[PDB]
Amino acid sequence: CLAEGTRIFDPVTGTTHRIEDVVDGRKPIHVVAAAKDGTLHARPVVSWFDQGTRDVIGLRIAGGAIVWATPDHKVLTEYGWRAAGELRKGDRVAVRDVETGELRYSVIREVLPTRRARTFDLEVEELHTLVAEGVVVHN
Repeated sequence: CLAEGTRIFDPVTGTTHRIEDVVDGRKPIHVVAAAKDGTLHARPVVSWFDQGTRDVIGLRIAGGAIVWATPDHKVLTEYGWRAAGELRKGDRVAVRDVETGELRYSVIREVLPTRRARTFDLEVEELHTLVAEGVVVHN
């Protein structure tokens, strides 16, 4: 699950939403989703899930971005999809270049201790993934 405060870029509108607003308001935004061959695409959100309060760890990436998610949440890394909790400083995760919109990989600079927060998940059509805080993760 993804933590409240998690920013999601909508490639169609160019707008960035906080995941809790998307869920509580059932907003049919589009996200940047990742396909199997390292290609990114725009995909609509068709379902919204409020996961309640849970512990979320933080992954601080090169550039400053920090994605907060439950330790079981899947993240795309240089070595494939792995649960956030298995990640450590030095590991590289998939990110979307703020400018080029291209897929690249960035180093995890620090792993932060857990903190309490409402958590969520979305259903992204077909590709079931999205870019959160610039990082590619499971929906």
